[PDB]
Amino acid sequence: TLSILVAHDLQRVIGFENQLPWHLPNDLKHVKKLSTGHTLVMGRKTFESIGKPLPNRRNVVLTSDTSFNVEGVDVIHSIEDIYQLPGHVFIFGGQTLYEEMIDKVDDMYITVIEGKFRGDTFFPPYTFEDWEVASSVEGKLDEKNTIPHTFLHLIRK
Ligand SMILES: NC(=O)C1=CN([C@@H]2O[C@H](COP(=O)(O)OP(=O)(O)OC[C@H]3O[C@@H](n4cnc5c(N)ncnc54)[C@H](OP(=O)(O)O)[C@@H]3O)[C@@H](O)[C@H]2O)C=CC1
Ligand SMILES: COc1cc(Cc2cnc(N)nc2N)c2c(c1OC)O[C@H](C1CC1)C=C2
Repeated sequence: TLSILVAHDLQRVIGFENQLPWHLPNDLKHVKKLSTGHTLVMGRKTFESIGKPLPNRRNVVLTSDTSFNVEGVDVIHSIEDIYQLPGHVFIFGGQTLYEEMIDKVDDMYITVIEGKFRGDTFFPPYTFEDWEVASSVEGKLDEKNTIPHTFLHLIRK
C-alpha cells in the first residue's frame, strides 16, 4: 500500500516552525504501531525535525541535495522514486510531501487533533466525498494526553 500518515488540527494545521504544534504521546505511539517494520518517505525538512532515522523501519528522505548521505537513511530525489519502493510505504511529512502525494495515495491515516493551534504549515484541503471512513476511533485522554483527538483511517472512494 501507499499511505499518508499525518496529524492535523481543526483547521488542518500540521506544523509550526519545523515542529509539531502539540505534545501528544499517544499519537507518536500511533505512528510507531503503524509504521514499524515498514517504510517512511519524508521531505528533507521533516527529516531535519526528527533528526535521526527512526528504528526498526526503513527511512527514505526526498531531497534535491545530491550530497546527502546519512547513516541508515535512503535518499531519493524525485516523487517518482517512491512508487518503486517495496511494500507498505507511509508518507510521513511534511506539508510539501502531502501536497505532492495526496492524489496518489491509496489511503490516509489522519489524527484529527480537535484543537486550533498556530501553524505555518498545513495539510491540503480534502473532501469526504472522495474518502471513505474505514474506521474512526477516539483517542483516550489522560493527564499526559490532554487534547481531544480521533484516529481516522480513510480509503479513497
Ligand atoms: N503534523 C504532522 O503529522 C507532520 C507535520 N510536519 C510538519 O511539516 C512541516 C514541514 O513541511 P515542509 O516545510 O513542506 O517540509 P518537508 O518536510 O515537506 O520538506 C521539504 C523538502 O523536501 C524536499 N523535497 C520535497 N519534494 C521534493 C521533490 N519533489 N523533489 C526533490 N526534493 C523534494 C526538498 O528538500 P531540499 O531543499 O533538500 O531539496 C524540500 O525542501 C513542519 O512544520 C513539520 O513540523 C511534518 C511531519 C508530520
Ligand atoms: C515534525 O516533527 C515530527 C513529525 C513526526 C511525524 C508524524 C507525527 N504524527 C503523525 N500523526 N504523523 C506523522 N507523520 C513525528 C515526530 C516529530 O517530532 C519529533 O516525532 C516522532 C518521531 C520519533 C521522533 C513521531 C513522529
